[PDB]
Amino acid sequence: PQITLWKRPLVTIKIGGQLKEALLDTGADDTVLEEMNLPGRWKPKMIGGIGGFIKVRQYDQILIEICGHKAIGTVLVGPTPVNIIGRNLLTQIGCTLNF
Amino acid sequence: PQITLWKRPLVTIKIGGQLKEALLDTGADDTVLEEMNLPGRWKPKMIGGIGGFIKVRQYDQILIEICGHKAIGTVLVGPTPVNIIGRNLLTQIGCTLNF
Ligand SMILES: CC(C)CN(C[C@@H](O)[C@H](Cc1ccccc1)NC(=O)O[C@H]1CO[C@H]2OCC[C@H]21)S(=O)(=O)c1ccc([C@H](O)CO)cc1
Repeated sequence: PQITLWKRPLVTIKIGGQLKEALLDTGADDTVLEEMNLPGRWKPKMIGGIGGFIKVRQYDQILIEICGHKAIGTVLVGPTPVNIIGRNLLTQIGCTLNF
Repeated sequence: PQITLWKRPLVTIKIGGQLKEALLDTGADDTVLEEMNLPGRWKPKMIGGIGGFIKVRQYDQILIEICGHKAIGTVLVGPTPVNIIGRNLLTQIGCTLNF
């Protein structure tokens, strides 16, 4: 589809057997998701933006479906205020910016 | 242009007569630029990101050219980690997400 940017580009995702709403975010290298108790091993990470840094847990090779488009990659889990789909997954669903 | 997302969507912008590099950021409501001198009046404002809230200077109705496309809108100036072009200007240059 084509998503205009009058409003936040929120879409439904499926991850860890749960459906959630997330931003398609060209300004994020990586994908950051709200706190959720995913199984498996993880690595600590700190990530920074406006306001400073938050601590997250890095999970690798996580399956995630974005608007019916399947992807698999790294997801960072932590106290983010919003679910953020970053470029590591946006490339996998064929997403581009156009103007 | 059509911009793929294997790399950061960085573009050259012109504001206050000066060229800078900025990130096209669909996850940003607003445009936030690093500390700089800009002519005109401004108002103190607050903006929140992944890590909390920061104080910024709000410049309204500012001329800014983004990758060869003119926009006139609000620009926030403050301690952002990266110059980001948000939806308030992305809409003005006709930017959409497509997949
Ligand atoms: C360069 C950007 C600042 C990076 N960021 C993505 C932005 O899109 C961000 C996404 C967002 C965060 C919190 C609330 C709402 C949106 N937007 C945002 O700050 O926008 C400002 C401005 O306009 C206002 O609207 C929204 C909130 C206001 S990030 O999140 O800090 C981030 C940092 C490091 C990673 C590493 O890649 C991980 O490894 C991934 C993602």
